[PDB]
Amino acid sequence: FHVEGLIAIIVFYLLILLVGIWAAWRRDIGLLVGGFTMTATWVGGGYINGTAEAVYVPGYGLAWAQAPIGYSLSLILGGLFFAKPMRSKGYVTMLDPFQQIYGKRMGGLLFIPALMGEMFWAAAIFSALGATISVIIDVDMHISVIISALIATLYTLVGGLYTDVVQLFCIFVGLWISVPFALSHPAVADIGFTAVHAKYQKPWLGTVDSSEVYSWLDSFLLLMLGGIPWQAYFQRVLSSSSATYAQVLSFLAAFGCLVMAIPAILIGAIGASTDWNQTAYGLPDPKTTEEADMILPIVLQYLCPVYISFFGLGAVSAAVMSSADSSILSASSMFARNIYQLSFRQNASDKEIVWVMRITVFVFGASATAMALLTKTVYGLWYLSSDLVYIVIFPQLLCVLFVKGTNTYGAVAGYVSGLFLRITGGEPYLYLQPLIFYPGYYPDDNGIYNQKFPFKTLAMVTSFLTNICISYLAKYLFESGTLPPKLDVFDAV
Ligand SMILES: *[C@@H]1O[C@H](CO)[C@@H](O[C@@H]2O[C@H](CO)[C@@H](O[C@@H]3O[C@H](CO)[C@@H](O)[C@H](O)[C@@H]3O)[C@H](O)[C@H]2NC(C)=O)[C@H](O)[C@H]1NC(C)=O
Repeated sequence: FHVEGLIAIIVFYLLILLVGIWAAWRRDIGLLVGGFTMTATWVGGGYINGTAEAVYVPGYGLAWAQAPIGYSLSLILGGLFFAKPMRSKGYVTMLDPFQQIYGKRMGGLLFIPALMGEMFWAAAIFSALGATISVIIDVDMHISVIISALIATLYTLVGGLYTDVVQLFCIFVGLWISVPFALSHPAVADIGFTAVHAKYQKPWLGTVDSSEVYSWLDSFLLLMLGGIPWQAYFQRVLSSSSATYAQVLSFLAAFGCLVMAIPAILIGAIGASTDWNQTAYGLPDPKTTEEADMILPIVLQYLCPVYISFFGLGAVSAAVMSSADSSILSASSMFARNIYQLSFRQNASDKEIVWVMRITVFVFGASATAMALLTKTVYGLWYLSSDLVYIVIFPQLLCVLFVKGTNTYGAVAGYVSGLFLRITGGEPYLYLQPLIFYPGYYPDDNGIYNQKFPFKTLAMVTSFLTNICISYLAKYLFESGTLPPKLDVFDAV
């Protein structure tokens, strides 16, 4: 349990770093590597445990595996539409549009939500690696996450003195070497049978009532429109010189997302359909014990033979550990650099980068660990990340680039309106009891009060409308008399 897991993880991390430096030492092909790396930005750590939750958990099923189909569609929406109206106007990074119209100050107030979103994502990755380690070396839930994240952040500490391709290859080989074998286990029954007929559990094929179809469309639109905005995607496409190449790149990344989601769904489906009274895990099921998180590492380690298991499971753990470094470094660096330049001015010569990035990266890792420690879901963290991004960033991104005449008053008005309409409406994974109680709430765990009336999409739309309304109203009273131009907090005249 302990020794085999530790040696497997160490060996595979050594081998992945070795291949990385083999690359870093030293056409007809350029569609391959770019598409694979840009889909490697999303896939990895996230999907496998997230969609494992989505499929395995009773009641939700496939029809509630929103993100594994949500993001791919998100990629197409980002490319097929926003590929054009940023090339022609010309922009270097997504930092630029906000700091071009909204002065310079407004940008940091806008990009704090991006920090919190990628903080959610980093917490999800840390939770996934904690579960994988807690299965491979079978220690604990508190111990695995803290050990994992401390090592990850202290390695990213001196990580400053391509590898994203080998991540996907390891992920693909690891899943596609276990599932053909686990599906053969006598403990498992026909994956088709429990899909439609519900022999040993509710059908792992998701079921949605006509009543909460509004909530289903809320979640779908949230994920689909909250994937586009984020920084890594814009940074990648903007660094691509030719436009059509970006469209084919979006096609290929969405296809990579969808193909890598195929082995991940079947893993959770087997985990659900399996008769657990035969395996050596004990009759207490992953739901009847508060450990539904670990369903994928559990099905790999226990429902596969000893020799096959460590290849795939160590590959998964090593890949997600590697992704942790990139996510942590990028998330801390962008905030520190942008907002520190923002505040009044600060010498970047020989203090800012090292000192500020150090402080921010350490505290960011600590906070990601702290919130990944209490939430026993990863699908929930995803939802929360894309949820906040959808609430705040996307409306103003869409009005800045697709709409004309947007101004700085609209930025603050949309910010306040969106944030209020979201936080006041309640959040069910944490204990955010709502204050409004939109028609359609159902009694639950007193932490979960879902309103079938979509308020997330309503908040997004009304924040965009608030931006437009206050912007053009202030533009209309631009004048003397009508709050004369003497009164001017953020410049528009
Ligand atoms: C899986 O579940 C089954 C049943 O849900 C468990 O198997 C049963 O275990 C008992 C205890 O050894 C076996 O003895 C039986 O006990 C009852 C108690 O009332 C008695 O009336 C019977 O005459 C008999 O002595 C029982 O035969 C056995 N049933 C079967 C079908 O094997 C089992 O412990 C669970 N876990 C596994 C199989 O890992």
